[PDB]
Amino acid sequence: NPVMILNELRPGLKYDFLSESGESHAKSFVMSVVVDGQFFEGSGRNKKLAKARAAQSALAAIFNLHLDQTPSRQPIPSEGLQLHLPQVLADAVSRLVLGKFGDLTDNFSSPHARRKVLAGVVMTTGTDVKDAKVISVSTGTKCINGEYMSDRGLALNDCHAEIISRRSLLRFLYTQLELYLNNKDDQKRSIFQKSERGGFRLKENVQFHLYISTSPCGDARIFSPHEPIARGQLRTKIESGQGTIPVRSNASIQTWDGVLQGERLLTMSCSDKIARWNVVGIQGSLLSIFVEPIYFSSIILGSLYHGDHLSRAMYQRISNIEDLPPLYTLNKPLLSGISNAEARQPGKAPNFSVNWTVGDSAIEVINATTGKDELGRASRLCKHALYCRWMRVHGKVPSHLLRSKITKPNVYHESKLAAKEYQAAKARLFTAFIKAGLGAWVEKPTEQDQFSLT
Amino acid sequence: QLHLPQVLADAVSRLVLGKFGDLTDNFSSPHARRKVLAGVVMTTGTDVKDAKVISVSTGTKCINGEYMSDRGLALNDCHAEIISRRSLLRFLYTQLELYLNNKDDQKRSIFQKSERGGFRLKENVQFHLYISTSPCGDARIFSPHEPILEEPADRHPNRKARGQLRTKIESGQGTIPVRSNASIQTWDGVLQGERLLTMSCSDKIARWNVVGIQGSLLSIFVEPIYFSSIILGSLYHGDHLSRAMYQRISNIEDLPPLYTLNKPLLSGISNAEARQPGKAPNFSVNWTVGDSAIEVINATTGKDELGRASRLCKHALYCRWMRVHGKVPSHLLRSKITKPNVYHESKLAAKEYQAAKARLFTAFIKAGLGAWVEKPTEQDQFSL
RNA sequence: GCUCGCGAUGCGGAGGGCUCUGAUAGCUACG
RNA sequence: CGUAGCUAUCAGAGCCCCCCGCAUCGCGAGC
Ligand SMILES: O=P(O)(O)O[C@H]1[C@H](OP(=O)(O)O)[C@@H](OP(=O)(O)O)[C@H](OP(=O)(O)O)[C@@H](OP(=O)(O)O)[C@H]1OP(=O)(O)O
Ligand SMILES: O=P(O)(O)O[C@H]1[C@H](OP(=O)(O)O)[C@@H](OP(=O)(O)O)[C@H](OP(=O)(O)O)[C@@H](OP(=O)(O)O)[C@H]1OP(=O)(O)O
Ligand SMILES: [Zn+2]
Ligand SMILES: [Zn+2]
Repeated sequence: NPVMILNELRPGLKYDFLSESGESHAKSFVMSVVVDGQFFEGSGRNKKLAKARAAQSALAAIFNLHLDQTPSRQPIPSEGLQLHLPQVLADAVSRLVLGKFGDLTDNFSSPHARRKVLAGVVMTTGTDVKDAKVISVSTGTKCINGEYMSDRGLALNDCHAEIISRRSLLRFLYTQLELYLNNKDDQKRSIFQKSERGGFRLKENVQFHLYISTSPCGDARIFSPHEPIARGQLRTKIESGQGTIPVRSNASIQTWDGVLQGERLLTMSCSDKIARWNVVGIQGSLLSIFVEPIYFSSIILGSLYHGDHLSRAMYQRISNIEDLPPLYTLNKPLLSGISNAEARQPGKAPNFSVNWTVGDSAIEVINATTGKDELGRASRLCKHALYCRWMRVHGKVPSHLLRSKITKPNVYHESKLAAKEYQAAKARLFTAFIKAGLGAWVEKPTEQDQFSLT
Repeated sequence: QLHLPQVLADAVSRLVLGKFGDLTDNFSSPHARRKVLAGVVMTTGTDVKDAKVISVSTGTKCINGEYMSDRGLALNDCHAEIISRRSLLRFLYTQLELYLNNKDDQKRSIFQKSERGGFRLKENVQFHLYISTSPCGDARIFSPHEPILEEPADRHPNRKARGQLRTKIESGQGTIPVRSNASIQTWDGVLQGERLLTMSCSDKIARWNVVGIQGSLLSIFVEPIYFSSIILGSLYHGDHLSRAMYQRISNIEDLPPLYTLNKPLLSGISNAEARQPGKAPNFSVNWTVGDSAIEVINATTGKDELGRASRLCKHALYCRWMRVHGKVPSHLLRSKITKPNVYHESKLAAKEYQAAKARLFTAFIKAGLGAWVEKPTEQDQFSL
């Protein structure tokens, strides 16, 4: 018992409360300890849990790691063990994302800070870990409704936190390309190099890490957290409520007029989309025409971390993937929990999704049910807006520099199809899933990406 | 040693309370502390002397959503009357093993071979459910207080509210109607904070008044069993209880053979019980005839205080069922539907029970009372 | 007879904080 | 042999705080 051992180890220790926050089950107190001259702390929804984790941090830093809680143990990246000890990275990136969220909501006071799932992307450039940078912050645990889907690329289909965070990572990527391409002076400050095999690659040792307040829905979350001692089915988000249900191994594929007479919109679960990302990259098809594949190095969970189930959800379940195009791969990033994981607040989901990318001055708020911002407009994150960025980047890069031949681009879907190797990796991923007994990916009716900018 | 409805009601209440006392060291144990007491009493004839207490339980809480077990090791619902049914199930399994041991032991079993296939109760074996208060939901919600000759009947029998399916909600108070087009529960949704929903006891007892008290699995061995009486020790309201237990689903149709809409005797007792003072215990006790001692389960976790599975949990019941299954000759099964050994699938092998359950769900829907709210399917996807 | 909105008085499982009592456990102090 | 105290847990009676459909009455409107 942590404080008991800490006060039978250096028995004169006095604990300092700093700042209480929240209401009902969403409340947290911060507790601190001074022992052997080092300022420690933990977090917890009641005092005697925050103090317990503060004591655990003290004894970890001085003496030793406590109960080698066995599913609480982190897989490690195949390549890039560069940002030092996995727990120290995990705790750093969760703290960074929580701090940026605080800044973005009047120090957790704005009405938009009441959220169920927080998420974020954090960038490192160095083996040194003190030089991180929060790239994007998002919330949301909800999805557009059948009657609200856009044919003009003007509505966010998925507003779950992880997903919104990735779209903000795409906004950051377009900004970085435009930065490299606006001045020979600014090329030194872009995250991108000219690449030897063509187009752009990331400057060496630039890596991105993904934080989610909880485990992604679907497969990484199908376990009992109080008995950790197994069939990675593709699952789809149920419209209406939070949570997912497994893909039906035989049922008809969606079409645009069918989501308005008999059925709702079937969106893939966040586990599946992250697994997807671990093969095709986090940059999607359109960016791939300009840059070499980008993969996350870390998936840090602020709760419901379980090493086996997350391993399965994120890469192991599709180990059977074959013949990936060049530079694609089965990314096996670092997976970790955090120390003072947050608590389960049993309540109804918020209805808004918050997003912010580094560069912007303020968060943007989206009704996840209509995929529009709460006075009825298109998000900076939506299909149409990203495509607008992409068109502006295409206009500045010579026809030689492209990673794919695409000339005179008009329609979204066709510009996506121009990304031949990425579509190849997409097909390989789909087949891996089918052949593993895990169901077939549900794709949207291709009419909703059938739109020009005009 | 006679019959009269009020005589019977008082007799079963005395027996359950007395047996509870015997089990709790004359109510001096820390575990005697209870808000709600429930039990099952078995009769075999007209002599009140012949009544036998089968199970006793307490509890007023249900499992915390974070503690759901995907291996069937946790009790989901510790309201006393639900626990009392599960304890009776243990008894039913024991009685089948008694029948199967040998021809001499067979005489003592409450089961006999059935002419329709499988087994059925011997003539005049009856079970009676006792609850120290009105079951939550439809029977309880519109008057959660003791009745007085002065207060009228329900001044509003025709409100939409009357008869609706309702759920307990985790961290919520009261029970709630199912919403118009209420969306299905998911394992990952509950884990992330969607509040776990459980059907109210009023709704569960009505279900048992259609599909029987034995559950699906036992129905693979035995014909449907019904309560002959429901005895409340306090907060009796005749019109609400009668509506809740059956009258609300008098529109049910097309039940499979041997199923019926059972309308048991409903009664209060002559000397109504009192409110018990005290913060309500977070634990639940259970006992079945033949057990040496009570079992104490933390209702919020669904396991005992050392984290062990209850003798009443799904996994334990699946084990009892599997042992009997290996002993019953195929020609004696009531169903010959082969299904893979996963709790969910074995239940599906009880085809007629599933049909009766379907008629029940439909009765509620067509009556305007809402749709039954089931657990995430992942709950039952485990094997021994 | 209901249904909906607003108001009013009440009724019926969570989280958190401050006290009072009992039990265990570990560590001090003093005679 | 004691008393005193300090933490860590449990167990139990209090005081707040804060959440999360139903009853009774009134007003408006509708079926
Ligand atoms: O961030 P998400 O909400 O998960 O969006 C993705 C993304 O679409 P956009 O970038 O156009 O929004 C995928 O696009 P690419 O990765 O190919 O660039 C697209 O897949 P396809 O365009 O390859 O079909 C997929 O749609 P889906 O998998 O249903 O076809 C869609 O996810 P949602 O449709 O669920 O928003
Ligand atoms: O009396 P309870 O403790 O509430 O248990 C019942 C029982 O399940 P178990 O016997 O496995 O504990 C029902 O099973 P049947 O005997 O009726 O077949 C099951 O209904 P299903 O038939 O769908 O399994 C129902 O679960 P659900 O509420 O999802 O219908 C579940 O109730 P709880 O989940 O409330 O314990
Ligand atoms: Zn999700
Ligand atoms: Zn109940």
